[PDB]
Amino acid sequence: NFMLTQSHSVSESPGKTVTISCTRSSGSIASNYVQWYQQRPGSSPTTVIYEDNQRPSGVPDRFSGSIDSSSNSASLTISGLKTEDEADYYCQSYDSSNHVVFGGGTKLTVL
Amino acid sequence: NFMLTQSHSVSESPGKTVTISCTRSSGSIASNYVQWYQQRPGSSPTTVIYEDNQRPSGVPDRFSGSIDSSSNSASLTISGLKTEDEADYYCQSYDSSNHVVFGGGTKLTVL
Ligand code: NA
Repeated sequence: NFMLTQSHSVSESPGKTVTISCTRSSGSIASNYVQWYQQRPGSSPTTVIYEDNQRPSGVPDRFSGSIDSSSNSASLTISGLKTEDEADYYCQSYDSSNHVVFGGGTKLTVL
Repeated sequence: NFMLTQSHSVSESPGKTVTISCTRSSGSIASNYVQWYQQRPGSSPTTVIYEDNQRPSGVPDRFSGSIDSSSNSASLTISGLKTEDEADYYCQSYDSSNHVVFGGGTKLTVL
């Protein structure tokens, strides 16, 4: 139905803030919930954001999700970058038949 | 919700058949659809099985999914193993709030 195009891999110093973006290619980004997963090297994906901006229990408030209707994108912002945040991040949403669509992933390196 | 516990990583020769399993920790495996994703080295997850046993277009019939209610498990079988099948494989399902639950992943190494 569409693809989710994520922003380029980024490097950032500890304590800083980084924002990763996820652009839906057709149809409104606001038409289906966006989730964000963190996948640390060698590990499995875990939710950091679901329903656009909800944090699961145990995910700290340094993580926040947003939706920008004008750019048809979703964004994940991580402030207070810790070296434990070094991971590949994936945005994910659903098409009309409720099939999962994954973004292509963004690598975050903590300098 | 529940956890999905995957079978151990496996190495197998080309042309052989491999089965990876995924056991749901509580509740009924059959109560929510199970999806399997292939994650090739350095790439994003792509669906190989959805809705327990459905292949997306372009996924070869070497891949098949099944559910075993008596062991509360799902299985992904890959016949005629190919070098291109070398990947981490993740099972995935949903809880009654529709929250996504991922398995911890199983690495398939093709010898
Ligand atoms: Na948020």
